Amino acid sequence: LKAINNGERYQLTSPTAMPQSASFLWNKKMMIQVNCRGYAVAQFMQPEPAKYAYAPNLEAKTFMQPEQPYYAHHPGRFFYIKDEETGEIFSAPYEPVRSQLNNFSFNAGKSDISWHIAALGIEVELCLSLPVDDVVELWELKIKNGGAQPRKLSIYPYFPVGYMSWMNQSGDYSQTAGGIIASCVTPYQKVADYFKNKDFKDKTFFLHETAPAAWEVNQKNFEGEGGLHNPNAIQQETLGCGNALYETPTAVLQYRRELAAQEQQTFRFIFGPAFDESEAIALRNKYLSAEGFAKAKSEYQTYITSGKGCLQINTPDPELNNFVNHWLPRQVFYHGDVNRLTTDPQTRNYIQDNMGMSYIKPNITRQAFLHALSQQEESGAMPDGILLLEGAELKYINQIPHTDHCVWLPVCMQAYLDETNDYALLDEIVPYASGEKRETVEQHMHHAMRWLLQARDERGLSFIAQGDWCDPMNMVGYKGKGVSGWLSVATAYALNLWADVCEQRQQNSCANEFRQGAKDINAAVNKHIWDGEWFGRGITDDGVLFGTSKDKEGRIFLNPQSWAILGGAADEQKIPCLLDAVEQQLETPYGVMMLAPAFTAMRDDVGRVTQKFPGSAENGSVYNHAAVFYIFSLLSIGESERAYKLLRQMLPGPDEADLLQRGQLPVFIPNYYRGAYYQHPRTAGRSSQLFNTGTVSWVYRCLIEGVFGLKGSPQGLVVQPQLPVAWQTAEAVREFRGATFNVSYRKSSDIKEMEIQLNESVISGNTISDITAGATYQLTVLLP
Amino acid sequence: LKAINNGERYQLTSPTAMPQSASFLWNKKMMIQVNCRGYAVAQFMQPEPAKYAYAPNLEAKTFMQPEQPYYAHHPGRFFYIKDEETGEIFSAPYEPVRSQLNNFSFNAGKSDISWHIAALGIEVELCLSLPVDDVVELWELKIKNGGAQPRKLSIYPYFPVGYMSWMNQSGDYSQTAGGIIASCVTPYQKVADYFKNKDFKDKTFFLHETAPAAWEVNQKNFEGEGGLHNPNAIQQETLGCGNALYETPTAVLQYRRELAAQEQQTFRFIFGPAFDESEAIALRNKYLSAEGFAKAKSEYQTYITSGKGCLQINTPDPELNNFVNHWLPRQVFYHGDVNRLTTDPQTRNYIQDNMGMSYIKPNITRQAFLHALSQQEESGAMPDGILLLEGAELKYINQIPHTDHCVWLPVCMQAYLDETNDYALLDEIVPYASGEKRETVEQHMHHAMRWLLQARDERGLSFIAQGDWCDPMNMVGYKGKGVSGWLSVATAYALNLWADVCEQRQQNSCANEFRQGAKDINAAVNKHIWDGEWFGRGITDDGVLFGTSKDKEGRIFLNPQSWAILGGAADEQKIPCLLDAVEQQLETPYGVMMLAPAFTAMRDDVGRVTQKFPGSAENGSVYNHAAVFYIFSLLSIGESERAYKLLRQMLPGPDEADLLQRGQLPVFIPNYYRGAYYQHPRTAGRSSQLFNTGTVSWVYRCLIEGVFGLKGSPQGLVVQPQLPVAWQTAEAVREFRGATFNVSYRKSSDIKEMEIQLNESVISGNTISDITAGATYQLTVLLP
Ligand SMILES: [Cl-]
Ligand SMILES: [Cl-]
Repeated sequence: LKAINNGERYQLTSPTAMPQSASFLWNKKMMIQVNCRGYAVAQFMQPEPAKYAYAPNLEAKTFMQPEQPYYAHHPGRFFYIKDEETGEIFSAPYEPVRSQLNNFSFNAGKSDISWHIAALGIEVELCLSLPVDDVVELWELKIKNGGAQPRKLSIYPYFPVGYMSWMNQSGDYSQTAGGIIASCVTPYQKVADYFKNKDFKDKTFFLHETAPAAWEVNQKNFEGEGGLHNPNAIQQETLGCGNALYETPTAVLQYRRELAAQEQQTFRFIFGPAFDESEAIALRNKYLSAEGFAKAKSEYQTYITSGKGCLQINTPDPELNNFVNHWLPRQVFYHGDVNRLTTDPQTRNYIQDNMGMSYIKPNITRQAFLHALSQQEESGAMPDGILLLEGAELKYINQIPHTDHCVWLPVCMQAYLDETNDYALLDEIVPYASGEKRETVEQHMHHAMRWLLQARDERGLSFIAQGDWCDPMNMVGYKGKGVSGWLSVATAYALNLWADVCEQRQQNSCANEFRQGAKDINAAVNKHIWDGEWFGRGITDDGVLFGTSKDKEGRIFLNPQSWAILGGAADEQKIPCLLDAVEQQLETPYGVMMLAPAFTAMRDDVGRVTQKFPGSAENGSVYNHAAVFYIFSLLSIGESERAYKLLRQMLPGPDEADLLQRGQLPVFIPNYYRGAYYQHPRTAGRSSQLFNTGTVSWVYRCLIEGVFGLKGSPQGLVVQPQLPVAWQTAEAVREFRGATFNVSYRKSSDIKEMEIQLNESVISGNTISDITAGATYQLTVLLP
Repeated sequence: LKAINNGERYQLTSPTAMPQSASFLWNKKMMIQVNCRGYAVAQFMQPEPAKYAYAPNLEAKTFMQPEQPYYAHHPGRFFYIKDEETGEIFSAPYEPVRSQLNNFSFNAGKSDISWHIAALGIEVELCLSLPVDDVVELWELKIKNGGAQPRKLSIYPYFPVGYMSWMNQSGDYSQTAGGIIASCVTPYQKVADYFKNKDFKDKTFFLHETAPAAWEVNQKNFEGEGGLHNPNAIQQETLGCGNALYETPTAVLQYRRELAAQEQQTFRFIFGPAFDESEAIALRNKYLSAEGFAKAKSEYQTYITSGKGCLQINTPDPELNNFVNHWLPRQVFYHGDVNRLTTDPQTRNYIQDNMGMSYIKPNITRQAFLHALSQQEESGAMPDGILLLEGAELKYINQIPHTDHCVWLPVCMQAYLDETNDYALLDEIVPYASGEKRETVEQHMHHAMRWLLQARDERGLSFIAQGDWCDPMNMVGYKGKGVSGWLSVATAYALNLWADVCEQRQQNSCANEFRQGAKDINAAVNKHIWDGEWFGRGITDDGVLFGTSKDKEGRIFLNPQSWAILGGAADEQKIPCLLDAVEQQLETPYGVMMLAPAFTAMRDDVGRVTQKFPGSAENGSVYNHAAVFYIFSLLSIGESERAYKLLRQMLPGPDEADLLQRGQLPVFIPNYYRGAYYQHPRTAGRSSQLFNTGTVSWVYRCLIEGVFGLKGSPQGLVVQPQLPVAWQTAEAVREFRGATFNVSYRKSSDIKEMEIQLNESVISGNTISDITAGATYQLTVLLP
C-alpha cells in the first residue's frame, strides 16, 4: 500500500487485505465509488438522483450506507478472461471469480481509477475515468500476452445492469449504437409522476469501440448453473447472443483473439444512462475513441487542477504530506463544487462545504452566501435546506424541524472574510424567501442573529425542537420546551464573531447588541448546562439535563465542550476540566468519539440517535466532523500538541495494524471511524468508507490557518504557526490573495520569541502586509 | 413431475428443469413462497407487512414481483453437509452449492413443503410447515447414512438474515434462547414513526432443539473468500463462533456427527420474527419439540380441511381431477380467509375473494358483505379499498380514484344467494362510512346501483376517472370526461342481476328502475362503443374511442366482450362476431390474452397500462382473471366446448413442452401467463408464479355451477351440466346446503333430452327440491 506516480495515485496490492477499501470519482453530474474488488456504486443527477446499474432485486432509493456491505451480485465492473486452449478462466479486477492472481494493483487516482492484474501469463490493465460534464463512464481495457508463445483468449466484459423495474425491463444488442442497450420504465402509479418522469434516462448502454464476436443480454443465460464463479456462457465456445424480454438484462460481450508473444491489445467501452438510442450515440461519437478519451482526460485533469487549493506542505511526516498535498484538496473541492449531488443540501452542509471553497474558488463561496440568504425567511430564521433548482423540494431530514441553521452563517463567513477580505459582499442586496423585501447581506445576517436570540426559552437557552447539529437528536424538544446545550454555546460563538464584523464595519449598536446577547447566553449556560467537570448536552422537554455524570450512557458529548471553548462559556478555570474529561472518556487511538459511552437502547427524551448501533454514526462513533470542531477549538486556545495529535489520528497509517483495522485507503477522510471503543473493541476504528462529509473543509481550514498558521486578516497574511514540537524543520507553499509565499519553518535555540524574515530581512510583528498579486515571497519563520 | 401421497403432495424431481417453480404456504398471519432450489420469500403481519429474512442490500417495501428473479444471496432455507473424511460438501435443497445430486425431490404439499435429496451416500430430508396462528417456520431436518460404513459429517443450517437496517443491526448466539438472535431497528426519521413502530418484531431468531457444536452469526466470516459455493467457515474444522456488530448477521450452526450404517438422525429448528427474546422463547416452548411439531401439523391439517370446499370430481382428465380436488380449494380458501394479508384490500378483491368463500365457509362471505357495506359512502359510492383494521389506511392503488367498485356488489352477491339462499342478509342493518344513517343491506345495494347510474356522462356511459377493473388504465379519463366501455357493460349486468333480486324480494319499482337503467346503458354502448366486430374499451377525455380496429396496438380487449355478453349489450347477432374476434386475435395455447396486440410504447390517453412490458400483467398477458370472466360469459350462453377448452388451458400439463415453457408446478393458478403471443413467442406462456389472484374464486364457481352444473336456486339444486363432449362418463360429489349429492353423469344415445334420476327413480324438471341436511342423494344424469 503506497503512493505512486509522484502522488497522482495510491496503490493497494492485495484484493483481500482491505476488502472494503475504495476510492471515488465525480463530475458535474455524477459520482462513483469503486471498491478494490470491482464492485461499484454510481449515482447521477437528472436533475434528481438515479442509477443505471441496479441491484438484482428491487432496491430502496439510496446512494450508499455506512460500511456498505457488498455481495456477489452487487453492481460492479468486471472482465472475464478465458484461455481457449485450456478452458481456464479468471476475472479482473478480482471478483466475480476470485482466482489466485500472480499480480494485483488497485490504483486510486485523482482523476481515474485503475487496476493491473495478472493470471495465466496474461497481463490485464483496466482504467476508468469520467469527463467533466456528461454522465458516462470511460473504460479502457488492455490485454497483453506476457509469454513466449501465442495464446488464444476469449475476453468478456461483464457489466451487469441488474433488475431495473417491475413494470417494464428488457434489453437487446443494437448494431447501430454499437453495443447493448437495456431499457426500463421507472415504476410509478400517479399520473403526475408520468409527467414528472418523462425525461428520465431509463436506458442503460454499454457500447464497444471495437465490434465483438458475440454478446449476451440475458443475465440468467449468462450464468446458467455455473453462476458468476464459472458462467455457462463462458464455458461455451461462443456466447449465444440472447436478449432480455421482461427478464433481468446484462451487458456481456465476447472478443476472441490470438495474441503473439508480448502482443497487447486495447479495447474501449462506455457505460451509462441515456434517454434514448440517439443520446447513447451522441455520447459514443463524443467519447468512444483514443481521441475522445484523451480530450476527456485532459479536460478532467484541468478541472481537478483548478481545485488544487492554496497549500502544499513538506513536513517530516511523509503520510501527512501525501494526504494534504494530493487527496485533501480534491475532497474539499468535490463538496463545494457539486454540493454532494442533492438539489436540497442541508443548510449547514451547504454553508460549511462552501466555507471550504474559500481556500479553492472563493467566488463559489461568495455565490453560496448570496444563494442561501435569498432563501432566508422574513423572520430571520434560515430554512432547513437550500434549494439549488426551481421546483426542487426539501427531502428526508430537511422536513424535520431542526433549529441550528443560522449559526453557520457568521461562523463560516468569518473564514471567507479572513481569506479574501471581501467585506464588500456584505453590501450585496438579496431578497428573502417570501415578501417584496430586498436587504443587504449584512442586514440579513443581523436578522439571523436576532432570530437566534429570540429562539430561546425563559432561561435564555436555545430551543432544540426535533434536532440541532446532531440530526437524529429528535426527542429532546419535540414537545416544544427542550433546549440545546450545543446550540446555546454555538450561538454565543456566532454572536461574538458577528459582533467583530459589525465593529470592523462601524455597526456599533449591533456589535453591542450581539456581544451582550452572547454574554447572556453564556451566563445561562453556566447556570443551567455546566455540570461540574464538563458542559451538558441539553435539557429535555420535561426539564432533565442529559450529557451529565449522572448518565450511564451519553455521559459526555464532545460538541458542547468544543463550542463552549469557542463561544466563551468555558473560561480559564473550566478549560482544563474539558480537556481531561474529553481525554479520559472520548479519545481513542482512531481519534476522538463524539459521545460516550454509546447508547445501547432507546432513550426517548433524547431520541433516534440513541437507537443507532453503538459506535456507528452519531451514536458515539469517531465522527470526524465533531472531532474537527474539537481540533479547531484546541487551536483557538493554543493547545497545539493536542490539536495536532487528534488531527493526525484522522489519517490512517503508516502503522500496519491501524491500516488493516480501519480498512481504508488513505485517499479521503470518511465521515466516521467506528467508536464505542471501550464497549466494542473488535470493530473500533472501522471506516464508514463514506467520502461525503463536511469534515474536510474544517480539516483544511485547521491546517492552513492553525497548524501552518498562515491566516488572512484585513492587513494581510498573519503568521501564527502551531507546528508539533517534533518537527525540527518544515516547509509550506501558500497561495494567498493572488501571491505565493514559500515558507520555511525552523526551530532555533538562539531565540526567545518567534522571528519572521521576509525575503531575508527580519520584520517586526507577524503580519505580511505588502502583498502584490503574482509575486512570490520567501518567508523564514524561526521558532523557539 | 407428478402427484404423490394420494394427492396430498406434488413432486418435482429436477432442480434445474423448472428452476422458477415454487409452492406456497400461509396461515392467519403470514405467507411464504418457497422456490424449488431453496430460495424463499416470507411476509407477516404485525399488523402491517414485514419480513424477518432480508435481502443483502436495502430493499424496497414489496412482497414479490411477477416472474421474481432469484439471485445467489436471495433469502432462502439451506443446509450444508460436509464429509469430514474427504472435505467434500453439498447443500440441500440444491442452492447454494449446486452439486451433482444422486437424488432430488421437491414436494409441494397442501400443509407442508419438503425436499428429499441425496449426495455422497447421505440421504437428506427437509420439511417446512407452519402453525395456524403464530408467525414461525417449523423446520425438520433428517440426515441418514445410506452406506455400509460409519461416516463422519459436519451439518450446517444456513438461514441468512440479510441486511436488516442501516440504523442498527447486529446478532449473537444466545445460550438461553437456544440459538441465534439477529436484531435491528427499522429505519425511520419522524418522531411519530417511533410511536407507530414500537411493537415491531425487529428480531429474527433461529432456534435449535438440539445444542450444536458451534455457530457463526457474521455473514462475511461465514463466507470468507470461498463465498456461498464453498464457504470458508465450512472448510475449517469448527465454525469460529463470531457475532455481528453493525455487520450483516447470519444464522449458521454446526452439528458434528458420526453416523452408523443406516443410522438417521433428526434435528428441529424454528425461524421467524420476535419482539424480544421472551417471545422467541415462548415460541420455542410452544413448538420446538416432536410434540409441538405434531400438534401444529394436526391443527394445520384441520384448518386446511375446514376449507376443503364443496366439490370433488372424477373425470377422464386425471390432471384436472388432481388440480380441482387437491389444489384449487386451498387457493380459494387462502384468498377469503386472510384477504391476501393486506389491511386495505382493494374493494373488488375483497368482494370477489369472499365470493369464493360462498362455496367454502359462506358465513365469512356474509360477514364480508356486512363489513364492506358499513364503509359505503353516503352517496352510495363504494371506496377504493376496504379497511380491515382500525387505524389502517388506503395504500398504493387504493389512493388513485377508480370507479368500478360498486359493480362487484350484486355480481358477487348473486353467487352468495344462489349458493346459500340467505336472502335474510338483505335485511341486516349496517351503517355507512360517515353520518348517523343505518339502513338495510338491501337499501345499501339500491344506493350502490343508483350511484352507478348517476356516475355516467351525457351519452349515458360510465366515467372511468383514473381507472376501472384495469388498475393501471389511468389516463383515459383523468381530465374528468373519459368513459369506460367495460364499466358500462358491466354496470348493465350488475343492474340486471340486482333487478332480479328486487323482483324476488317484491321490490318492484326498484326492479323496473334498474332494468330500465340497464337498457339505457346498453343502448348507449351500442350507439357509442360497439365498433362493428367487437365492443371498444373506452372513450378518452378528448372523445377518441380506443380498443377498435383502427388501433394497431390494443386493437381488441377481452373484457368489454365478456361483459357485453353478460350484461346484454351483445345480442344474438353480435355474439358470434365476439367469439371469432376473440379467437382470432386473443386466444393462445396458454389461454386467452386480455388485449392484443400488446402495447410497445406509452399511449398517454390510455396510460400506464401501455408502459408495462408487452405481454406482462395487464399489457396483454394471459391474465387469468380476465380469461375467467370470458369463461363465465361463455357458460352463460351455453358455449360449453369453448368455455371448457379455455378453462382447461389455465392448468399447465400434461404436455411436457407446455410444462417446461410455463415453468410452473400445477399446484396453483398464477395471476398471469405471459402474453404477446404473436409479438414475442419465446416467452409466451411463462408463469408469473404469483398465487395471489382473484381468478380462482371464479374458476371454482365456473366448475361448480357451469361445467358440472350443480347450481343453487331458491328451490334447491339445479342440474345444468356443460361437460365437454369428449367425456363418456364423469362423477362429482357436491356438498350443498348441508347435504351431499353423489352425481354420475353418462352419455346415452337412447335419449333426446337430459334425464335426471334421484335415488334411481326419474324426476321431471331439473331441480332437486327436497333437501335434508345430513342426507346423501344419488343423482344419475344421462346426457345425449
Ligand atoms: Cl452532538
Ligand atoms: Cl381490461
